[PDB]
Parts: sequence; C-alpha cells; structure tokens
Amino acid sequence: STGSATTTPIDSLDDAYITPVQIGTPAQTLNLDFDTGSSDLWVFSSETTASEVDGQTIYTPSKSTTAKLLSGATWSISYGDGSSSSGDVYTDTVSVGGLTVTGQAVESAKKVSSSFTEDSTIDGLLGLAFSTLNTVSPTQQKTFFDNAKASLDSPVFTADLGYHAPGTYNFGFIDTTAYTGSITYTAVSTKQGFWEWTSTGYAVGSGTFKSTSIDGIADTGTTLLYLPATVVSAYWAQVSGAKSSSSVGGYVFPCSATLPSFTFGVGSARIVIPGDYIDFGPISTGSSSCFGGIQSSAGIGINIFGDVALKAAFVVFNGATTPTLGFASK
Repeated sequence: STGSATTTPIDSLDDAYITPVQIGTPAQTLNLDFDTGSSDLWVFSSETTASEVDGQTIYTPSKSTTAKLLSGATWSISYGDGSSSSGDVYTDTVSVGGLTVTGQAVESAKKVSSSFTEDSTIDGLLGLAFSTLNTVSPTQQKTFFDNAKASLDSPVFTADLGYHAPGTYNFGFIDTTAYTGSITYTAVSTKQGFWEWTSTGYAVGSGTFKSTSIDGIADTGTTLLYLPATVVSAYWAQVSGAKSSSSVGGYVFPCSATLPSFTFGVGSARIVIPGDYIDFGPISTGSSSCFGGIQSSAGIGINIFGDVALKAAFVVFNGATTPTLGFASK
C-alpha cells in the first residue's frame, strides 16, 4: 500500500503545516501537524476542556463506530517550546492520503496549553519519530508510520514541504518526479528516539564551505533551523544590522535586508536554503525589525533541522531495519 497527502502552511510565514487526516467511521477529518520530532498522535476532541478549544475541529469518539476506549491508558507530552497536552486514549481507524491503519492509538486531549488553544488551524499532532518516544502509559503505543510499515510497498515516508506553498507527505514510495538530481542518504541514530543524523558542514551565502560535523534531528514539527552558536553567528554576521536580542528571544535583522542563502552538507552533497526562507517577518505588526529563521540551539541541548531547512529539500525518512535519511534538491 501507499498513501499521499497534501500538506499546507497554516499562515503566510510557514509557521507550521497541516495535513488532513481521516479518523473514525464515518470519517472525521482533522487537520494535523505531522511531526517527525515526536511520536504521539493526539487530537482536540469532545473531551477537551471547553475553555481550551477555540476554533479547532474536534474528534468525537462516541460518533465513531470503530472507536474503542483503550482502557486505563493516559498520555502527557511537553514540547520544546514549552507547550503541552494530555488526556486519554482510543483506538480507531486512521487514514492518511488513502493509506489506512486500523487500531491506531488516537490520543484524545483533555487538556491543552494556551499555544494550542490559540492556534485554531491545528487540530492536533501526528508524530512520526520513533515509537520509543510515545508517551502513552502504561502501555506505550506505536506511531501511524510504525503501524503502517509492514503494509507499505517500501518502509519509507517522504516530506516535501513547500515554501509559501503546499507540499506533500508520501507513505510507502519515493516519487522520483518530485526532486532533481540524486538522493544522498546518510546514517541515522535512533538512540534518542529522533531522526538524528550528522550534517557534514555549512556555507553562508557564496562563502566557502566549512567542513564540520553537526549532529541534529530532522524535525518537521519545528519551524526554524537551530544550530550551534558559532554557526549562527557566522550567518548573521553577513547581514548588516542583525543582532541577537534577548528581549525578542533570538536573532533579529532589519526588514530592509536581503538575506544570504545558507547551505548545509549531507555527505558530499549540499542543500541550499535560499535567503528568503530565513525571513520570518516583523517581530510585531508594523515593526521594521524582522525575526530570523536560523537561531541558536544553545540551551536547547540539540540541533534541529526544522522546516526552514527541510523545505529546501525532498527528504526521505527510511524506516528499514537500519533507518537512514535521504536528502535531494528539488
């Protein structure tokens, strides 16, 4: 089997991407944030505290003839931006782009933090990291991909995120028309539960490539590119007036600037992030200070190849017995 679904930016800045997901019988379609950095499929639901729902579409298990309470199971998750959610668990039928999993754990939110409430466009998350990170207790549950894997034509999914445009998530096949040149594959460590890999270095604009190992994660659920302070300083030093602002919470730059590109290494291959991808616009409405899309990972504890990086490539998440990551230009 295979599946193919379109993923769409939630706003004009590509702050996140939503992908329609069919849950239950008859189908209830929710727009979920596919997140290769976590491993819980959770939704706004009929159980979510009413004051914490503001415009989201909810899953109502009592209206699904295939929903079954997973008795005794609870979940609770916290993300790197300080947001969180928690609740109980149902199993139900879940389909993405024509690919159907029966008995998928659907984590029903009883509580969500303010950031989720305030984002009316995201109805929940669909985790695509390794199932070892799944938070369901006392019986850990598998991700949608893990459950689908054996049925897929090939044990892979691909992320093809657009810049200010829709893109695609495919399951079970590689669309050879969706990228240019060849795909360069690179080793993955699953020791921390992530799609963790090591970039071979970077360049700023038309500058020379610096060979240096940068360990990080391929994370579709993180907006920006978070790299070591040395790398980030080298980037922003090429932008007149750019500075790190503790009051804003990162690097800002004059909105009048033309940003240089940023290149990252994948083995001997190179992915180029155009300067425009690094512009996240005014820090507040009307401001002439703009927020940068490359930020320091210092104090996160991990480097994160988020959407800013991933949307510059066609990315293969290879879930074979020894997982790997592939990157191609597009």
